[PDB]
Amino acid sequence: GSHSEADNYARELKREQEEIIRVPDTEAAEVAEILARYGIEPHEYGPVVNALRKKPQAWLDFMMKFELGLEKPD
Amino acid sequence: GSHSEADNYARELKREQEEIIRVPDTEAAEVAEILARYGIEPHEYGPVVNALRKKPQAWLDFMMKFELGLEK
Ligand SMILES: [Fe+2]
Ligand SMILES: [Fe+2]
Ligand SMILES: [Zn+2]
Ligand SMILES: [Zn+2]
Ligand SMILES: [Zn+2]
Ligand SMILES: [Zn+2]
Ligand SMILES: [Zn+2]
Ligand SMILES: [Zn+2]
Ligand SMILES: [Zn+2]
Repeated sequence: GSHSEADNYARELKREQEEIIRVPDTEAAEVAEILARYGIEPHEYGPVVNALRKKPQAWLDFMMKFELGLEKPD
Repeated sequence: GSHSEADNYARELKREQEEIIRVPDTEAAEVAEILARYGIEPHEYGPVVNALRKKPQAWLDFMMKFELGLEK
């Protein structure tokens, strides 16, 4: 009918947290790749990546926005 | 008549570029506040903000994607 199953946001959010847990080193590389697109260098974004890694909740929301182009609702 | 998807981006690109030229420091603050949203501390996001300022087109692209949600 009209849809009420856990939306693309709920699903992607599930996916993205499991990746962060299982292959953090791959998701770190994803952040480097995103920031490098804007001419930023490792010495500049190295500390940003390393900060996000220490903060699983922050990291999840960052990946939702910068990788998947999805905002946290409200 | 027509309202091109190209035209709206060029409209939005013009406006944003004019900001960057007239009020760069205000535009820099926009980046800092988006990064700081995700618990990245000034000592960590500062050089990224400083890196975008030195690459104006990258800076512009970064606003266009992450402030306005648009792509090329
Ligand atoms: Fe990711
Ligand atoms: Fe802006
Ligand atoms: Zn239906
Ligand atoms: Zn349907
Ligand atoms: Zn993923
Ligand atoms: Zn991934
Ligand atoms: Zn018309
Ligand atoms: Zn019209
Ligand atoms: Zn602005």
